[PDB]
Amino acid sequence: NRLQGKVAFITGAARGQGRTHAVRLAQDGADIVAIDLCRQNLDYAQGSPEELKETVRLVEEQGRRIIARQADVRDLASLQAVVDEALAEFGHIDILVSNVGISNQGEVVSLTDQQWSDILQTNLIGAWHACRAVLPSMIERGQGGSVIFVSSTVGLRGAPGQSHYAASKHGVQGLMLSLANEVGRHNIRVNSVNPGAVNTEMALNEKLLKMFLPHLENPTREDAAELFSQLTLLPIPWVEPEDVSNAVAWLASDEARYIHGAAIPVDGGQLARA
Amino acid sequence: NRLQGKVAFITGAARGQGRTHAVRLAQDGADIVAIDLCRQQNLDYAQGSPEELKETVRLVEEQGRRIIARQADVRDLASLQAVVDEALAEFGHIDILVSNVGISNQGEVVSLTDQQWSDILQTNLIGAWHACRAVLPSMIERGQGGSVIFVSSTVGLRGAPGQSHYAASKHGVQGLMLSLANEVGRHNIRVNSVNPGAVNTEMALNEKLLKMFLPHLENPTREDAAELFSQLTLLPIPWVEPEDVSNAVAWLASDEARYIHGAAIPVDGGQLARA
Amino acid sequence: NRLQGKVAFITGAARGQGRTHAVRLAQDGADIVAIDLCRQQPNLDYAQGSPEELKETVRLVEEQGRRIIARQADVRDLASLQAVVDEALAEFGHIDILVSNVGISNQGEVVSLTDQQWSDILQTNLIGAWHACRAVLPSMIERGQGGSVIFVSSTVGLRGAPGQSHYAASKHGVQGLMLSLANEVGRHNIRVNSVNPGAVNTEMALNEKLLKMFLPHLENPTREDAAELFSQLTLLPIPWVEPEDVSNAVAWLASDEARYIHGAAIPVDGGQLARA
Amino acid sequence: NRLQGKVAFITGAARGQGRTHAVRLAQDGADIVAIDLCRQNLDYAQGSPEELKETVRLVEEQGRRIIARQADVRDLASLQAVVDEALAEFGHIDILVSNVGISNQGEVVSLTDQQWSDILQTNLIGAWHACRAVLPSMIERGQGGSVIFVSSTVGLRGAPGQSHYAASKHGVQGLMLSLANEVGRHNIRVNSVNPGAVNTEMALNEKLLKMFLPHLTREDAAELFSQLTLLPIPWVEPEDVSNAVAWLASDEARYIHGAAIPVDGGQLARA
Ligand code: NA
Ligand code: NA
Ligand code: NA
Ligand code: NA
Repeated sequence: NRLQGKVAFITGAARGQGRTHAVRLAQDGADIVAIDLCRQNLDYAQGSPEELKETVRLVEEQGRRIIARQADVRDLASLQAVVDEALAEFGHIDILVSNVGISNQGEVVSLTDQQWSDILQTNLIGAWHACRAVLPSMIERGQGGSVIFVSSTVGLRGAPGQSHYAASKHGVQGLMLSLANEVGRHNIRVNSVNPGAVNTEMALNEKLLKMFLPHLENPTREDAAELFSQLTLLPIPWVEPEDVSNAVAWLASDEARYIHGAAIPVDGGQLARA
Repeated sequence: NRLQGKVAFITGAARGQGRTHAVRLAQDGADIVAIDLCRQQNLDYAQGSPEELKETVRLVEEQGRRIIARQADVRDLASLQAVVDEALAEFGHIDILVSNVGISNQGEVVSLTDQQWSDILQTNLIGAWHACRAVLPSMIERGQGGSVIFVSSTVGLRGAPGQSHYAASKHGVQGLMLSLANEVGRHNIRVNSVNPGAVNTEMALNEKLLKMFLPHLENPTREDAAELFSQLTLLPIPWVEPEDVSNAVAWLASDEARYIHGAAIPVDGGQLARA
Repeated sequence: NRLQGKVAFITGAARGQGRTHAVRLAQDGADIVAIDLCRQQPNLDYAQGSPEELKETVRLVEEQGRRIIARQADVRDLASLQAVVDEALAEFGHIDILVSNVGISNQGEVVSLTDQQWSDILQTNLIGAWHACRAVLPSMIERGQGGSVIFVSSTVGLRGAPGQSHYAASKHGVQGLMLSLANEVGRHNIRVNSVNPGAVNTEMALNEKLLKMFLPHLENPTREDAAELFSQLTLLPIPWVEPEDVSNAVAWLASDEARYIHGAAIPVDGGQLARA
Repeated sequence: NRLQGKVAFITGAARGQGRTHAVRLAQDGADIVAIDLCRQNLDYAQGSPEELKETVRLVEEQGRRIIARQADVRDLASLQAVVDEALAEFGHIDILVSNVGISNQGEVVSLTDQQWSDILQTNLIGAWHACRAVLPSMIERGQGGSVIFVSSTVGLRGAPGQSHYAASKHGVQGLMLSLANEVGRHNIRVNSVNPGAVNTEMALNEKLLKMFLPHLTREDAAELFSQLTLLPIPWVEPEDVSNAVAWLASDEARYIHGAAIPVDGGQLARA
């Protein structure tokens, strides 16, 4: 197991991308600390308690140990509570996966204070909170570790109709680079993965599709494939959550021990498109 | 007279960088709408006062320009809308928006507080968006294009240990900049950032900030500051001046720069290029 | 009069972007050293600089009230450039601003490009740019007044370009040269930057052979067909920038207004690089 | 065995970075086509025919096949001859590792025409030659593939005293991005790995160290270079670069395209 004896803390783990992170790192021998708000302003399906229970089953199916808790990344104390439990049961946290957050839509002149507040609190402040909660024990344990920020192509380019979301993931990259300069010295590697279109309910939701395809009354998954296929260079409409999780699992492994300060696009060429 | 007939809306205009924006654009013919909070805040440097805003007004009127200056809070959309409405009533149009510097304070990732993150984002990122929200509808409707210049920082393009919230906030401004550039380019509204490194201002050279970089020194001086920051620049300078930032702003606003769009221009004597 | 008293050395000055740089820096009060190969190269399918076109650049600069030394020269040949610099220095005493111009291009996919295309494009665009630096810089260091080096690059110095990988490699190379040079001569108060135009209104950027690559469904593409293509690439409502626009950026970088801009690559592209 | 059934063509494979790539891919089950000029203006030990035999020995010890040939990346025909032999023997080439090239020193005013010609010819034109030689079969087979340029942190930042080397590796990035746009549609993935200081003769030789430490060993190297990394290391190992290359060629990284991955312990991110 490439991650044998490691413990990975994963946010948004009830479903989607966060679930795939837990199973994939579990596959590599990592025990898991999993949190999700487990509650449904956002126009797609989010995690539930039943879905977190499935994440648990799936990780336990791989022969691993898991602590799964309802928690709120927007709330430091809520995270510290779970970190404290993990540490009492597992002794250490070696890998932090600050997963993907939330998004909704609108133009600069049309966005609301509520939309800015929500997106920053969840996507930026929440990523910082996970860091603030986990790093003290990681620094104290003295064995190094990994902080992987699950960001986005919109952390590295503009996104019309999504300026708040792009501002938030740009902010995550600023956090990442700043963190890399603080905790490098401790052998704590800090990197981002930057997916483009991904096969999830969050990335492919009808509301978002309508913004890009305002002429269509009910845009379908086929319509989405036709839109997003033009953005990738590879013959694909989007990557899978597993492709993002594979990158995360590699960064956490000794194979990638000296990778630090990187933003790795997982996008089939979107960011390289001429 | 490169900006004759234009009106520029400038934030943090009471002193320092914002003041120099106001004076420089006025020198080129722009009339001015200037706001500042005019309150000394959680920060460890001198900030703008009402008396300093009055002096900004004297300096602009001495260039033969018109100015509307008001106390306003960029953190509060309704407060900015009130000023924009007055400006549009008096001046008819706002052609240039300069979203100026914001605020900072210090701390490592593990030691920063919620208050620090909240405050820095609210002023530096939300505040910048509020100025855009407040100003763009009239600029779009007026139909003659215009300019949005975000005054950011080298830490919107690189990390800053001990300043992760600040760097996050300025990265966020770059993200806002690039997105807006895709939304309003079509209206011939040009959107760019200027990205100063170390600048000669009370905000960039304040003692608490200097002590972060120089923790062994008991009372780091301006001369200690020169010796530190000089190592960062490639040009033989300790830092740029506020005037150098304001020149870049005034160039972007002119017809000489009419098709520059989506650009982040470092005004840093080479800091970002340093090998 | 923002450049009064300055001497600008400009490559590829016969027509197109080179001419506009000469004229625009002249307008700002700089005297001009202008070089162009002045030969129609058969490996390039667009009108290039000719002696007659250099004579008209001379006429336009003198009409602004400026002096100009205009010479046929090959940037691919170090000795050729050193001879023009030595003449410049004998007549004017100093060279303050080096404008390393846009160079040349032709088309081909990675699997289809020839050794000749690679050798040609790098010789003129990259080695040539270094030649200009190699030849002008010793005097500019010795004289101890600082100066400006301004590379005229491209959006394809900052992104990939399908069908033009040698051209995009050459301008990426120019960026690497710029940044390295920035680290060497910064201490001398010599500022080093690039300007990076997108689609610009010249024969090099809009010639029919190039358009055909981009519009393979069109038998004989026109300037209208070019406008309709390139307009989709800019965020501003224009088909391309004008070479005057590139020159205004050059002229500003050379001025005291931009005295501390160093190590920058400024896109002049109506938002092409920022497009989502 | 992540690379089972694949054939990797590796340039500069006699020693150093090149050799570790061969062995690392062989470890993942790839067969290998290895070339090196095998010949000594460069102030460090370069590959020899004896070092190529040892690369063969180490790859064979993994139970793989290898075709190892003296060839010159500066000469397209020389490369086409080796590609044609590999195709006659293996039937296909799936992975191209355009590995690391050469360097020497000089400021912009002090470099020679010969210095620029040699560095561009080996580093940039050589890299293009490899692509030119390998891609037609790779496209025609219609199975996709991987092109991995071994580049440098100096393809992404400036390098005082090394402007020609930095120009060459910036150039590699341009070729990479351009190529990514041409052959993506064929499911041919194109990326770069960008190491900083690496533990090799080329990265660490005394002539180069002198340029960086003009007031003056390995220990001298490590004390200087340690300042550049954020992690507590003096440099990466060649094995670290080879690990990145091997991951990118695997199904684990199947959709990573147009990326430049720094392998530098934080050098590019340093504030
Ligand atoms: Na596609
Ligand atoms: Na300096
Ligand atoms: Na357009
Ligand atoms: Na280090």
